[PDB]
Amino acid sequence: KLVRLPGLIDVHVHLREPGGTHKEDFASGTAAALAGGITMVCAMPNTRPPIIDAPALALAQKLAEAGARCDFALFLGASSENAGTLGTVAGSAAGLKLYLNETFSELRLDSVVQWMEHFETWPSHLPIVAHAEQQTVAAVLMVAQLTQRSVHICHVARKEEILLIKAAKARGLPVTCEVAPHHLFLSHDDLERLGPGKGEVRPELGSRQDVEALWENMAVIDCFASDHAPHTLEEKCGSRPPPGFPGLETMLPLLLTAVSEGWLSLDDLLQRLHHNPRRIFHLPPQEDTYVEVDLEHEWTIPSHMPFSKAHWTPFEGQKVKGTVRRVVLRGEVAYIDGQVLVPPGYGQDVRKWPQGAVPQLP
Amino acid sequence: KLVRLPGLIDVHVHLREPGGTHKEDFASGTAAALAGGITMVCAMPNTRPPIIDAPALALAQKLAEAGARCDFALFLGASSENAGTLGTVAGSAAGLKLYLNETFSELRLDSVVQWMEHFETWPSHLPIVAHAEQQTVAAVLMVAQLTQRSVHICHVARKEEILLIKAAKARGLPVTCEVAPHHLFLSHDDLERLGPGKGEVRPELGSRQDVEALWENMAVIDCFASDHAPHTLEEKCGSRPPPGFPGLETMLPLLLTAVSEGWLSLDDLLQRLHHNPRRIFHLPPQEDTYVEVDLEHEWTIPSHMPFSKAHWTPFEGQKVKGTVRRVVLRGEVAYIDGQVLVPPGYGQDVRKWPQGAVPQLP
Ligand SMILES: NC(=O)N[C@@H](CC(=O)O)C(=O)O
Ligand SMILES: NC(=O)N[C@@H](CC(=O)O)C(=O)O
Ligand SMILES: [Zn+2]
Ligand SMILES: [Zn+2]
Ligand SMILES: [Zn+2]
Ligand SMILES: [Zn+2]
Ligand SMILES: [Zn+2]
Ligand SMILES: [Zn+2]
Repeated sequence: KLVRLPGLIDVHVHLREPGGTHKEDFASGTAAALAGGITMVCAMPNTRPPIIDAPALALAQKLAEAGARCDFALFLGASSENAGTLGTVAGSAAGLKLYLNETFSELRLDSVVQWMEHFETWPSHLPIVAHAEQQTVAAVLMVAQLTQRSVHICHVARKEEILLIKAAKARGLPVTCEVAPHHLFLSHDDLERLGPGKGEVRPELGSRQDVEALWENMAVIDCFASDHAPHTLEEKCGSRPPPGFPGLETMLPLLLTAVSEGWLSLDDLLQRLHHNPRRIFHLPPQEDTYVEVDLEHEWTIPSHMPFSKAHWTPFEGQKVKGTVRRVVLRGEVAYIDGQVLVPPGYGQDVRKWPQGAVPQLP
Repeated sequence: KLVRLPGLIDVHVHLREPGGTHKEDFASGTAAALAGGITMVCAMPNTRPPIIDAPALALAQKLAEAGARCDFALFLGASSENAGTLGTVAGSAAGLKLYLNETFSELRLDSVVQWMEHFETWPSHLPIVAHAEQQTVAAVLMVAQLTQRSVHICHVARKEEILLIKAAKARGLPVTCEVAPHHLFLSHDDLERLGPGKGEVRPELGSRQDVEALWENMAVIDCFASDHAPHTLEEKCGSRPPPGFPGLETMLPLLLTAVSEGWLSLDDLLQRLHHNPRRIFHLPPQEDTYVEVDLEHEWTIPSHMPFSKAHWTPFEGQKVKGTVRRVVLRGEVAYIDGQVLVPPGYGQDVRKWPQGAVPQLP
């Protein structure tokens, strides 16, 4: 007896194309998405070249249209030079991403004044999302209030962060947030097993108190999103390991396991992987699209999942319950029991659909 | 220059069929919906016969399929006799409606124990909505906690109510709510003009402080819903006036006027008339469905709107800015500039669509 779910949406993935295609490309990353029950992804802009101008966005659009197997939207990235220059292409993007801390990116903003300039110039009806850790969450919330608009906080990982966001929501401030599976299912207790290279990620893994605070404050979490951040094992275990975990293929099984344990309901899961991503990012429905899962199947995560070119996973050895059996995307079987059945290029840019534009005042 | 909106959803309407068809029927009420930019309605169960058993639901389903011009879902109503008896038809309904105070209904529950029995027996994954005023909001929230599930509060009208719900949300409790336009745009100050018959409504009109508290706490309001409650003028001005206002044709123009005044954003409006109704009630998308509005057109609400058989309105004389120009429903023009162009029976029961069933654990 399978359970039918709507097409799930991951609003935070790194697909590495252009420029990092040994780690992942659109074809392999969207295969990973479909195998994880994800039919729409929003791809981050920290590629090479980074997606920080109209020519880079145009390149990325064609690469994604040619390689993606599921539907997608592409983020633009804020830089120290492009505030006030993105107005003609802003509506074609998922949103604007701000990198406000040190991580796998060159998109460094050196001054809060640059954050203000982006909040002032980016169209006010379009999404802004931020990599903002610890006190940076409070700082970017202040910039959002000064400019009288909303902000979405990426991968919240700490008790400090979720309680700050909780207090802001209690005051009626327009802030939403997402949490990634590794900050719900891994902690400091796992760093001995992982080692210092594999264990590198931003935000770093939290304490058991951080993990418990996120679960206790589930009502504050608007979205789950993988922050699928693939790097090869050689890179993770070399002299200067880049931060990040692959996660598209393990997100839904981990969360289904939590549903089976009673840690959250199926509705809680569908709000955070379908309805709230749609409404925060104004992402369109996908016609004739659904995911069939087997909630009874018990298995152990192996040393690598089938599709991501990362070819490793920090969840190796975890016992899970629940698996994706079949995905249908816009009327075509896209995935069955380990086989992807739509080719590279089947996926489309949802911001080009009439129903996928963000409504705005004239 | 028209603005394209998604198909809007009203989760609280009274269409009066069966049994009150001089007030409204499915054909006239859904014409009123389309003229108000509403493409999906959830119809309340306080008809004659009331929708409190499988035979009554079957009758109402066929009447709606034959008469509705937009898509719909039908609520079941809780009674003093039907707890534990609705399990086989529960999934086919919009949800379960509880009448917990005196209003235009015979569906009186005399004891909180009957509320508990409904919360215990109604399937836990399906919506429950309540007419619950003043302290009854706190009481039904307590029943929801004792039974460990969510509840949706209909037509919140008072400072007392919205602050109670705000405090519950701050504690992480699963409660959502809706507000009707008359509790945002009318107050005690209007009772002299309306008179004591026309002015009868439940919840009654609030003070200026109540209205101001709802606007100040917009962040707490999940949905707008009309509580379209048509009665004829003869009935409203006779010896025993029934409570309620018609509202489908005036809701969106009033709210568009508020957007033009800066009282809330277009996004705020679309969360509350589209995305949050979808996610609270698990209502499906409508393919090739959208609403075109003219935000510039200034007009004054007349003594009756064109379609509702109520043939009166409490908003007569209000100056509004914004109007519905065109509605397309599932690929067909449904309304243009005052003309409805889909016949009775064009509308469908969204709970019969594969994408319209509420997901549940096996
Ligand atoms: N999270 C990470 O550790 N790495 C991400 C970047 C990000 O989300 O900061 C990546 O692109 O590798
Ligand atoms: N609100 C009203 O004043 N009347 C509604 C019932 C309701 O929503 O209580 C009706 O059905 O007439
Ligand atoms: Zn990040
Ligand atoms: Zn993010
Ligand atoms: Zn990231
Ligand atoms: Zn009511
Ligand atoms: Zn209601
Ligand atoms: Zn009502």
